Amino acid sequence: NPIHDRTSDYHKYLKVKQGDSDLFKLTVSDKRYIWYNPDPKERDSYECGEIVSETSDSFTFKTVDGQDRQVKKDDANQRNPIKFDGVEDMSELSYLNEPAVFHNLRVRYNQDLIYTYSGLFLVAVNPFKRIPIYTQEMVDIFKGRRRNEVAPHIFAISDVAYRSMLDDRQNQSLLITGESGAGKTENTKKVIQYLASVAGRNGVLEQQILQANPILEAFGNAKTTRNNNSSRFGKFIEIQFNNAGFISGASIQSYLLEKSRVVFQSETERNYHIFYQLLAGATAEEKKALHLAGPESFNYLNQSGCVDIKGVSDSEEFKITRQAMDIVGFSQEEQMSIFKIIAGILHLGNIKFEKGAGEGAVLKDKTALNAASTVFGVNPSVLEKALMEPRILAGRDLVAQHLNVEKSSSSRDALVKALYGRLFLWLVKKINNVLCQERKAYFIGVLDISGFEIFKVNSFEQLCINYTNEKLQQFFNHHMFKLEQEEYIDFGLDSQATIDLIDGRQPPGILALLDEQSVFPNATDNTLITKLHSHFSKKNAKYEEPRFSKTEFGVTHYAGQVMYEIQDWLEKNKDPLQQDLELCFKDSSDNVVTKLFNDPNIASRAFITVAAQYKEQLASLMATLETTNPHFVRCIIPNNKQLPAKLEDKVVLDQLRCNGVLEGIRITRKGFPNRIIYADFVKRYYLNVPRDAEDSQKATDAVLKHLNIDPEQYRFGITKIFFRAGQLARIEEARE
Ligand SMILES: [Mg+2]
Repeated sequence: NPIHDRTSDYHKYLKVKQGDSDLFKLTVSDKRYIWYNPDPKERDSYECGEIVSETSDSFTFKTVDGQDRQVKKDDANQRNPIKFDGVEDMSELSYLNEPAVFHNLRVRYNQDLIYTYSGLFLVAVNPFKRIPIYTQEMVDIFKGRRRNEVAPHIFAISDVAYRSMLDDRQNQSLLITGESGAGKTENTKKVIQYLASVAGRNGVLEQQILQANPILEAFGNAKTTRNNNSSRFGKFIEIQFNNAGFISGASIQSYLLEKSRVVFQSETERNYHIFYQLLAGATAEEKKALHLAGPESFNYLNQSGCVDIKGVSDSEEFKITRQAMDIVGFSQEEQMSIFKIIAGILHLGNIKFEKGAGEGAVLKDKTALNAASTVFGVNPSVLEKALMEPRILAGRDLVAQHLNVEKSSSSRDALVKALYGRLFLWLVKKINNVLCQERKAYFIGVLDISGFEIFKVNSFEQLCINYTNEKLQQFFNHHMFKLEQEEYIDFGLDSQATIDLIDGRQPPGILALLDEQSVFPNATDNTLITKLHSHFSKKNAKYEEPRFSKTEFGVTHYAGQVMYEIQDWLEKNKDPLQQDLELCFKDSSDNVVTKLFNDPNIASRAFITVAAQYKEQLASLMATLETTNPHFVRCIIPNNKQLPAKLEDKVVLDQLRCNGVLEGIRITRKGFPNRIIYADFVKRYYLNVPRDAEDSQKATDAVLKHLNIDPEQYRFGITKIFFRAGQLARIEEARE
C-alpha cells in the first residue's frame, strides 16, 4: 500500500519524506523569527530575522547581515514554527501572513511538491519539468480517498468531485485558472484522465472524448512567448455521467478564440499548430492538390521568424491530429475540406494588393488568388470582386466600391479570420454531436481559461477576460461566504461596482456605450473614448481617465488597475465581413465551406454585437456554475522564464495577490484559521494527559488548561477546536 509504503513513488514524489521519529521533541528550539524586507522598495523580498529583543509593542530582530532592527508587533510578519514547514494545507498555519504563505509553498516546491491546499483552493505551481505522478498507478491510489487522507493532487480534487457527485446527486465544477504557462491545460487533461479511468466502461466514447482534445489543440493552440503550447481559446468541458456514475457523454464550449493570430504573430511566436502540421505532414501528393510549399513561402507563417518548436515534430503531430479526427469520426471527406480551408487561408495570405492606376486596388498576379478559390471551391472572379470591389449600400443605392490596397488587405484579413473562427466553431459543433448526450444524468464541468490579464497593452479581449474573472472571483467569494458559515459579511458585494461599470444597462456601463457607438458607421475610437470619459471620468470611482493618454482608460479590477487602449474597439465589436464576401462563399462547392456561410448558427451572432454576445455567454456559464458544487484550482507560474528550480518570490506573490488566494487567507485569518480535532490536538500536545486519551475535548481543555491559554484565543465546538491566528504556534511554542 503505496500510502503506507514509505518507499513507494507516492511517498517519494508527493509527500514530505518521513523519518523514524514522530516525537514533538526533535522539533524543539527556542529561537523565534519574523519575515522582514532587507530593502522595502521591493516588498516581495524577505529574509528571516531572529527576533532577539521584544519591546512591549514591537520587536527588534537580527538581520541576516547581523545588524539589528526594530519592528511593530502589529506590522510583524511572524514566521510559523518549523514543524509547519511543508504542511499540506496552508489553513494549518498559525501565522497566515503572505511571506509565511510564500515560505510554505517554497519549502514544498523545493521538494518538488507542486500541489498544496489553501483552504478551498488547490494551489498548483508549474515545476517546469516532468514529475511522474500521473501514471495509472498514481490514478489508482486516489480512488475513493478523502482530501485529508492523501497528498494534494489534481487527482485528489477530481476524486472528491466525482464522489460528491455520486453522494449528493449534484452536478460539479472545477475552475482551473492562472497565467499562461501555469499548467491549466495540463491539469485539465489530468482531470479528464482521471475521470475516464475511475468512471469509464472498460472504450469507444471514452477514446473519443480523449481524442477531441488534441483536435482542438491543433487548431486553437500555438507557440507564444510564454508557452509552447498556449491555449488561444478558453473552454468549459462538461464531462457527462449516467445515474450509475458512468461516463455517458461530453460537451465542449469554446470562447474568445484569438482570430488575429491567423494573420499576424509577434517575433518568435508561431501561428496555430495546424498550419505547420499540414505543411510538414501532408502527403507529398496533397501538397500538390493543395498547392502547398513551405512555411517560408507564406506570409501568414513567415513573419515571426519562428516556424518550429523544439522537441516537436509537426509531422508526427499531424499524424496524431488526423488520427484523432478518425476516432472522433470525421470522414476523409470532411478532413480534406478542413485541410483545404487551411490551405486556402494560407493562399489568401499570399495575395498581394498593389497600386494600380490611381488610388484603387489591383491584382497583377492571380496565382495566389486562384489557389485560394480552387481550394475553397469558389469563383475567383467573384472573390476578386468581392475583395476590391465590394458593393456598399448608400441609401437605396447598392454601389461597388473600389478599395485601396490597405482596405483591400484588411478586408482580406477579415475573410481569413471569419473562415478560421467559423471553422473552429464547426469543429466544436461536430465534436459535440458525437460526444454530447441529450439525456445526461449528472455532470462534472471543467473550465480551463486564463485568470486576470494585465499586459503591457490591454485591449478589448483583455477587458472581456477580466470581466469574466471579476464574475468568477465574486462567485468564489460568495461561495466562501457559505462554506465558511456552515461550520456547524458577503465580500462578493465588493465586485459589484466593477462589474456594473463594465456591463451595466442603466446607467450604461462600458459595453453598452460601446454597443451604442457601434450603430454609427462614422464613429471613431476618439468618439468612443470621449464618450467613456464623459460618463465615467471623476464620476465612477472604479474608472480613471489618464493624465495624458488620449487613447486609454483605467478600470480598477479586483486584481488592481488595468489600463486599456481603445483602438479598433468599434471594429472589434462589430467584427465586420463584406456581404459580397459572404455571398461569394455562400456558393462554395465544398461541403464544409458551405456550412460555414450557410448555417446561421455558425455564420452569425444572433444581430448582437461581439460584446453583447460575450456578456450573454458569460451569464449562461455563470448560471451553469451556479447550479454546481464548485472546486477551485489556481495554477501559478514560478517565474517568467520557463525554468525549473526557480521560484521567484515577486513573480509568485503577485499571482497570489491577484488570483484571490491571499485574500482568501487574510479573510479567514481575521477569524479562526485553525480548527483542530480533539483527539488530534491531544496526541502531540499531551506532553494530566497521555497521547491516545478518550475524553478528547476534555483532554483538549486540559492542555489549554495547564498552559492555561487565554480563552478568547481558542473556541470549543463539537469535534474541533478553533484557534485564532497565532494561537497554535505559541501552543506549539511551549515546554513539555
Ligand atoms: Mg492552456
